[PDB]
Amino acid sequence: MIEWQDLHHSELSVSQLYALLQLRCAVFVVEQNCPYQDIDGDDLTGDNRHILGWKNDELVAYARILKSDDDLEPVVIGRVIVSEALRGEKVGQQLMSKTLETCTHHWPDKPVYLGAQAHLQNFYQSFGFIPVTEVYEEDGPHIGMARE
Amino acid sequence: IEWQDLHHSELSVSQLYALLQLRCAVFVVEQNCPYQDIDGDDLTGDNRHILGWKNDELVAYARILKSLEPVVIGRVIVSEALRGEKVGQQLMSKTLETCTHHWPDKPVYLGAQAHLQNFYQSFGFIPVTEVYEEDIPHIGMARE
Repeated sequence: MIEWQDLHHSELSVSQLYALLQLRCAVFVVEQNCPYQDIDGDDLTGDNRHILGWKNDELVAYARILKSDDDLEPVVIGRVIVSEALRGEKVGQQLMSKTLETCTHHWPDKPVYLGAQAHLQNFYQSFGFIPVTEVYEEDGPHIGMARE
Repeated sequence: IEWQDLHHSELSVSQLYALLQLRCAVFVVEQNCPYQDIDGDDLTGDNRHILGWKNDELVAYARILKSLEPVVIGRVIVSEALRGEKVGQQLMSKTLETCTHHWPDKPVYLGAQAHLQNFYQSFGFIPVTEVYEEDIPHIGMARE
């Protein structure tokens, strides 16, 4: 019984912001062994939204949506997370479809781009994405994908 | 150089993003360490954050943790643009003045390394620990 929140960045409280960067750090920095700049600015600007999956005051799912650069290019999905205690069990499919329902609602008549791993390709292709890119590397494999 | 001294309840959404952003930019990308900087110590108890501002850009940072056990200093940062000229010595000057004000006659502990030993030692800190590696030579000093 995960509650979902589709937050424009202006609605984020201090504890809501803390929870999603801490979970982003825990997954993309710590567990994925990648010292990088996870906190890049793109979170509190423009019409950008965040989607949070909560399981009893625990943030167990997250994705952010970039609408930029206030230019022609598509909707960007990124930072897609399920917390490791809860994986292999339909929640990732729930996060994605609700995040596309957000892309669909807010900006219909705009496709959705998404940067991904190579090994995650068949899971995003089950949501309507197709590779728009050659396989390349950020840690030892990425493909660029887009929907509609 | 505007300085702020905020109990964690006074952090706005923008002040919270900025100090984590600089902390990630110093302790994880620059020092090449993939650790959990956002560690759950920032928004609890009487813990406070000391900020130094210059043109809508956080350039000096330190953190103060509470709880029967001593007051702790950590996360000490001078952004690279401003390093090497007096910004660090005076950050911990607010930061020890801040301890001395809320917790008067209460001993400051500072987790540090070693290379900068003489730096922190210039403010009253004393080795309490033996050197060990962490995430990287370390030592735990203390003041008063």
